[PDB]
Amino acid sequence: MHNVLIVGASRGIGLGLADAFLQRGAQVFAVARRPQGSPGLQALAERAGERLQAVTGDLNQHDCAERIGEMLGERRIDRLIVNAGIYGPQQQDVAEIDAEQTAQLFLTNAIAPLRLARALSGRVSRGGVVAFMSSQMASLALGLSATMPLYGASKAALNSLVRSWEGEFEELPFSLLLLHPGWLSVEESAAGLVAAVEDAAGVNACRFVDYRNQPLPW
Amino acid sequence: MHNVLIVGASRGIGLGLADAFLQRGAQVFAVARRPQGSPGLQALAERAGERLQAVTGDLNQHDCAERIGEMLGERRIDRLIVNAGIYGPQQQDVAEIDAEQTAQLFLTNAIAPLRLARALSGRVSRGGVVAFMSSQMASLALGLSATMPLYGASKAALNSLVRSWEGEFEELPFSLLLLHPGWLSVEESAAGLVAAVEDAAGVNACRFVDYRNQPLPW
Ligand code: NA
Ligand code: NA
Repeated sequence: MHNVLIVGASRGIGLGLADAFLQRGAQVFAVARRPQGSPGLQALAERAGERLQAVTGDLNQHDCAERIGEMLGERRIDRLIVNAGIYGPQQQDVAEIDAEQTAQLFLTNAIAPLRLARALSGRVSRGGVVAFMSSQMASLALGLSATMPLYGASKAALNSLVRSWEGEFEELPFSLLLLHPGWLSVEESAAGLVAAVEDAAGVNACRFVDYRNQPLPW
Repeated sequence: MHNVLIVGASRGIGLGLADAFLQRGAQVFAVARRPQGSPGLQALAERAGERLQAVTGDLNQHDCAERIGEMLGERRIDRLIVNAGIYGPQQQDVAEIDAEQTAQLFLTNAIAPLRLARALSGRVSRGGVVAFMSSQMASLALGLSATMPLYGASKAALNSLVRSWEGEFEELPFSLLLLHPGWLSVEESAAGLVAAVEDAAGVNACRFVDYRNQPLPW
């Protein structure tokens, strides 16, 4: 029984990831801003009982790792998954975006995910996996982000920070994944990403992969 | 006689680029926050006479394209070079950076450069070149940004936005360059980048290159 921490597990792929890991026999620690006000998560929690724990926690708060920390207690994290991404302004227009919006977009999509993962890094199992929800829109080589440039740039920044983190170690103590979930049901996506996550266990590599475990170019 | 616009031309590579293009026989329009308080630019201006025009202009202001616009008049831009770039916080620490700092770093290094270039795009000659000062630190493949992750991420975001812009056209109307200046004197770097810029003229390609016109991987 591996311990899996999902930050952003209230709805969508996050909730799907929690279900997919539960089905693989993991102990799952689900973090969300308002866990009680997600009917999906609550119902998932009440099926399988103690094996899914809901935790209040906002990635954007500076006390987030501490709240997760005291809650975990002594147990180590085998799989850490940071799923907290926003689109940015609807218009995705560089001419219209203000400072507040810029701060929010890059804090939420890039900076805060690294802040959390670094704070918890000491508690992740050696040969475990730390994975971040990214996007194919982050890929410079693919250059597919014309219709949502600000979103794609926020995710390129995420990818950059994660590659930079890998650059700090002589050898990685765990794997660093950047995940493209696809756009395809939530269940198909989640099942695939879990497979991709589990494939990286014990390899201690930095990879950018989709829900099929295919390498995306940077 | 080609018209060359350099945004950020008071000091460093910017000033070097202005000199390098002047020596190749161009009409050069230099923009800077404080043109009068740069002894280099003033002395460069006085040597070339009318062939170098200094203009007050801050890339981060929303009226910047308008000020450049009225000043150019009807003249088309053959080469547009956006030379902006700040380091970000000294500590380069995701755990310490606030909203103000985040806004400033991504506005300055990524968003404002695209805002300006897009606003002036209509006035760039077809088969001309729009170039942005980037960094080898933007390269995910090279992964050299461990010691300055926020800087590198800001530049990866720049690269992303430029690739996204390329993605809007069926075929590019001009070249989109991302330049690594290579830290080597200002004159050697500037001469090389000018060669790289001029090599892209008439090709209408998106390229990430250094001062030797060598491709950097994304
Ligand atoms: Na926003
Ligand atoms: Na420095």
